[PDB]
Amino acid sequence: VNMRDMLKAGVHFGHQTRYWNPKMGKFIFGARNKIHIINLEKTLPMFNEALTFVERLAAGKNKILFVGTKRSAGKIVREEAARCGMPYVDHRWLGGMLTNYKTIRQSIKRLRDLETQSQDGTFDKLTKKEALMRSRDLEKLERSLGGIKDMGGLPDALFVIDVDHERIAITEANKLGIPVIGVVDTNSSPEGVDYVIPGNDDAIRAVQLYLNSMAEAVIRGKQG
RNA sequence: GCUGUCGUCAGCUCGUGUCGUGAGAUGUUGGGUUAAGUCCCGUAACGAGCGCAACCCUUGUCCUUAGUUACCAGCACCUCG
Ligand SMILES: [Mg+2]
Ligand SMILES: [Mg+2]
Ligand SMILES: [Mg+2]
Ligand SMILES: [Mg+2]
Ligand SMILES: [Mg+2]
Ligand SMILES: [Mg+2]
Ligand SMILES: [Mg+2]
Repeated sequence: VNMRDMLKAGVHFGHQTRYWNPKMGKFIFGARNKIHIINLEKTLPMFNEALTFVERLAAGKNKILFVGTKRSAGKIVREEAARCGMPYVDHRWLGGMLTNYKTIRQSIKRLRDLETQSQDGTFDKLTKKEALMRSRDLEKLERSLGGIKDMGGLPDALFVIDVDHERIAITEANKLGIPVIGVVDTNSSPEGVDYVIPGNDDAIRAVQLYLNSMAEAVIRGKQG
């Protein structure tokens, strides 16, 4: 907010100068010490416009999926999905999570039934030779599928933190014609992102800044 | 219909999705591990099916039920079986 909060945490940084997508050239303020620098004066209006978009979309009882699976990122994405609701993914994105959603509905149902019978009084009362490995199966399933337990329909908008890390996901969205909100860095390509946010990745302070901005926007939009 | 053979070898496929103009590919590739496509970890693939394993018969130890035509530890007789 107000050109200073992001000025300190991590935003004005880029993946060196050897690696850089030329299509991002319009968002480069300059290069210092063989590191690309992003022009904040251009990304503030885009960030505010995206916040307005998300706030207005959250008024209308509709879902925005959060995608942030990466080092030290999927965690805070999880706790930001905590409160304000909304779906999320924090571990590996399974190919076909959108274009092949009918098949993954079955795994959703299997997880829901297994978790129902797991905490129904601990129905896993049989011998531990099978109980521990069934619990391991539950753990592995909830690890990569826990976020979209709810949200039975297709999400309306997708929010991704890193863009080239999540390219598969973006492609699926671009096939179903749903908007994409992304934090595009220097190396990534802004192609396939409807609301490009030229920010920074890998910076915990920066990424939590985006997550809290999004959380407050969606909370205000849903409040009415 | 029934049978041999590869071969009791660990393999052979399908649905949806994705890649290629197409035949096709992916799943089923990779690091380990196993008798085993057995299992774990990663992974544009997510699942399922037939195989593998388990369920079956027998043998190896123990308990309850029962002691005839089977048995004889203890008692009595014994022509000494
Ligand atoms: Mg095959
Ligand atoms: Mg097939
Ligand atoms: Mg197929
Ligand atoms: Mg095609
Ligand atoms: Mg093949
Ligand atoms: Mg292998
Ligand atoms: Mg098997």
